[PDB]
This record gives sequence, C-alpha cells and structure tokens, in this order.
Amino acid sequence: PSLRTQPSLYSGPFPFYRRPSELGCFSLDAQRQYHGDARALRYYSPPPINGPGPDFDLRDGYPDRYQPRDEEVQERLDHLLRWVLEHRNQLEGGPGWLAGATVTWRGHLTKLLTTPYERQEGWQLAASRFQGTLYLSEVETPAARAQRLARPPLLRELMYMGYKFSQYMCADKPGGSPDPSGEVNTNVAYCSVLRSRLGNHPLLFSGQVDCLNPQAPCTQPPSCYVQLKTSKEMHSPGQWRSFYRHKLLKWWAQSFLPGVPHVVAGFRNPEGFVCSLKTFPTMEMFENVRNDREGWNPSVCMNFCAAFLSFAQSTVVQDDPRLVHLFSWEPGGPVTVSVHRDAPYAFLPSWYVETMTQ
Ligand SMILES: CC(C)(COP(=O)(O)OP(=O)(O)OC[C@H]1O[C@@H](n2cnc3c(N)ncnc32)[C@H](O)[C@@H]1OP(=O)(O)O)[C@@H](O)C(=O)NCCC(=O)NCCS
Repeated sequence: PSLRTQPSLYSGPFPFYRRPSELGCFSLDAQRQYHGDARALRYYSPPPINGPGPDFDLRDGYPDRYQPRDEEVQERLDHLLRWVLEHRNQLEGGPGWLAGATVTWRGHLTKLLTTPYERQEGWQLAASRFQGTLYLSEVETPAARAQRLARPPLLRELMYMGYKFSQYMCADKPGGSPDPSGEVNTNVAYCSVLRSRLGNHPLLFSGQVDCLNPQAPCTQPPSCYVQLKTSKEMHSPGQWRSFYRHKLLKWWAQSFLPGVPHVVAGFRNPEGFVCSLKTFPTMEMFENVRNDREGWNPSVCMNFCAAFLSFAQSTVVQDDPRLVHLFSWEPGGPVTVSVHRDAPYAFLPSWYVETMTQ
C-alpha cells in the first residue's frame, strides 16, 4: 500500500481550496518562548520612494551579530499544539470541526505540494490520529540530518543573509523605519494560524509570516501579509527560466497555502548585496510557466496533496496518540508507510493528550 507521485497522475482540474481564514497567531521570542500574541510581527517597510535604490549588505553582522537557533531541539508540532489547546473551545466550524481536520505546519503541506516535481530532497511525515483529528509532523530523514551536520560554511552564511534581508525590509511599527543595527536571532518568529480545506479535507495549520504590509490592497490577514525572499541576481533568459521552473514553484506553494498574496524578492549580487527588488504576486507565479514544457502546474501540486491526505486518512485507522504511521518518500519512488509506537516517533506530548482527554 503506497502512493505514486508522478505528475501525470494528478494533471486534472484544480481542486477545491478554501480561501484561508486566520484563526489566530502566536509569537516565539529571542529565547524561543511562546507568547499567544503578535509581538513578533513586523511591518513591511521598503526603501523610500525618493531615496537611492537598495544596496542591502546581507553579510553585515555575520557571524558576530548572529544568534542561531539550536537545531538539535526537536519542536515538532509543540507550539501549534499549544495554540490549539488554548483555543480548542473557540474554534469556528461548529461542534466536531477539529475532529474532522488535519493539523500540521504550513511547511509540511508545502513539501507535499512540491513532491510531484521534487528531484533532490525526500521527506518523512509522522501521522497520528487522536480524537478523530489527523496530526502530521515532519521527521528529519537520516540523510537530511547528515547534510545538516555537514552544512558548508557558504550555506550557513546564506541562511543568515535570508534572515538579514528581513531586517533591512521591515520595521517594528507600521510606517516606521528598519533598524539593521541589531542582532539576527532566528529564534524569533511570528506565526499565523489558518483554517482552510483542500478537497474534502479540512485543514488547521500554522506558518511563519515575515511581515504585515500596511499598504496592502486588503488590510485583513492573511491578505495583508508579505513573504520575503532572496535569490541570486539573474542576467540571462535561461537563468530566469530556471528560476521560474524550480524556485518559483516552492515560493508559490509556500505562500499559496496560507493565502499570502505577495512575495518580495531581493536579488543579491555575488558580493552579498541586494541591488534590486521585485514583487511576485502569488496568484501570478504560475503564469511564468503556464506554457512551458518543463514547467510546474499548481493543479498537479494540489491534486497530489489531496491524494496524500486521502491516503493518510484511510491508512491511519486507529485512534491512538502513541501510534505513528510514518510516510516516507524519496525522489523516483512512491510514498511508503511504516508503523511505529511510542518513542522516538510518537510526537503528541502528554501535556496535550492529557488536557484534550479530560
Ligand atoms: C516555526 C516553524 C516551524 C514554522 O514552520 P513553517 O512556517 O511551516 O516553516 P517553513 O518551512 O515554511 O519556513 C518558513 C520560514 O521559517 C524559517 N525557518 C524555517 N526553517 C528554519 C531553520 N532550520 N532555521 C531557521 N529558520 C528557519 C525561515 O525564516 C523560513 O522562511 P523561508 O522559507 O523563507 O526560508 C519554522 O519557522 C521552523 O522553525 N521550522 C524549523 C523546523 C525544523 O528545523 N525541523 C527539523 C527538521 S524536520
């Protein structure tokens, strides 16, 4: 019992995807402490209209003003589960809504979306059903762990430059000014919690959001949010083509799911400076590959994701927070399933299970 991932199997009409609604939010602070409020939310603040063009030094402060998170801490769903626990009696959708939902991180859904096109990076998703609700929690594969531990210095600095770009583009207050003189602390995060539905699969998920744009067309979340990215400056049509085919797919999937309608890219030169900014509206990203023989197709992404959710729901029959069905996938193969109990794979903590049980 496995699930094939070839795009041709999923090339039908675009499935139903509910306009996402923000149910709430939470923040993680510089010490990675949870707070049930928007204190981590920053505000889109691009270069002044009359000033010079961007020249953001993304290397500035690396590494002496860099406070990296501890990647050996496995948080799994814990922060989202705290939000759910604290809001379980205030969820919309009527009685039993949560029991019919699938609960996960936005990025887990992103990896499902891009699976039909992914050629390098496999994944593992642990699944447990508990009080009807299906929970999906990513497991770091042994190969991803090894590449994390052997991360080249170049790639470590590139992760910093991404975070640093937000420091140049966002302010602590609406209409305020950025202040890049501080530290880059990757514990800090603002997370939007969303309701959606894909096909007949209700979803509750959360995703980190870079900033709110007081100038957005719509002021209500998630339509007012902006996702920030960096990418190498491109100079040839072939370079742009490769960017549309590979990078844009991931940018699209990540922001389509939570309803974030704009991705703003800082293009960086080889010396590490952002010299150019470009806005990519999420619902226009596919236009760049719509007539491309080697392009991606959002219908394939969403139809595979729906097929996986159906596959996971029908595979995880037993309601048991200590039981895990592990869905494993590597490029060139189907999604396969193995069954595990308790540690290490079981991921729903007793502080969640016990409260929900009572
Ligand atoms: C809080 C969190 C869980 C929210 O999840 P999410 O929104 O679903 O995560 P996404 O994968 O979509 O990533 C969104 C952002 O989180 C941040 N982030 C994600 N993984 C990160 C890491 N390993 N280190 C630092 N920051 C990270 C980045 O700012 C990223 O933005 P980008 O896509 O522009 O790079 C996520 O930010 C996070 O911390 N993920 C780390 C998970 C992890 O390390 N798992 C272990 C391997 S399985």
